[PDB]
Amino acid sequence: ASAAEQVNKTIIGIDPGSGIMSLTDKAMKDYDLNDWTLISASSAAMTATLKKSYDRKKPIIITGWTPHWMFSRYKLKYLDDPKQSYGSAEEIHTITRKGFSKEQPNAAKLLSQFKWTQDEMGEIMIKVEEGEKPAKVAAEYVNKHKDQIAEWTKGVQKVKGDKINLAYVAWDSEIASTNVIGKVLEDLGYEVTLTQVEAGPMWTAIATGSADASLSAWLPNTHKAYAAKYKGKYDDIGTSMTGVKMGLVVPQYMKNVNSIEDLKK
Ligand SMILES: C[As+](C)(C)CC(=O)[O-]
Repeated sequence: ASAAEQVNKTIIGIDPGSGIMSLTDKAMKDYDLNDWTLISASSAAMTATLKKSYDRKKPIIITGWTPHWMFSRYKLKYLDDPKQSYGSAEEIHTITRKGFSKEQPNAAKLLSQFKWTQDEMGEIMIKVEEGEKPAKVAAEYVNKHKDQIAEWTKGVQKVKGDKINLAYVAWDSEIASTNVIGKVLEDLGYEVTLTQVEAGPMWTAIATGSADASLSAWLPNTHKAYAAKYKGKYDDIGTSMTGVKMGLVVPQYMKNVNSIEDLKK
């Protein structure tokens, strides 16, 4: 039976303002999936549905990305994207309000040097998903990764309670990044605020300056329209991760579903 029959031509998505959802809308146009439906939801509802479907070995298609804990807990695959609708060579960037590195060159320089791998981010995501509190897990991380933190803080000095406001979107990945770097800041002496906001407001907050920095930029593909819209109005000072991926994801037990093209059948 055909992917469209298996899932009733429905794809499970996340928050409507995210670029993955925008990129999935493009792919549906690109591959002529014109009678298909994309359900808007959220990160937590998407994985709850995946879990419910997977536990019953029922077919599902989700808007998925890596780094994500769901790939270590379940056997998943990306559908081949021959048209490259989701693009290529995606990274995760560290952005700030414009001229933030002129005010607090010490904080900027740290953010600039923050980087890490998928497996590493995953250590945090797994525990957070298991119900542990992200500040607590972030503490465990920074102790356990002594050699790494040192790399981040090469040339970085303590402080006297200097305020820094980190905006972030509650994707599982960005929860981890923000909390980890959150900790490394609070140890350096900063008074740290974390402001949760949705995807567009996150960018609007950096570009207007209602927040200082964010670890939540996925570039150049995922957040292309937000970057374009606010070109000139923020600084891009870091790449925390490369090789990251986004697209349509299915459980491996859907053996006959392997490409977005299979959804046309
Ligand atoms: C690939 As994610 C859900 C971490 C970022 C976005 O805007 O879609």
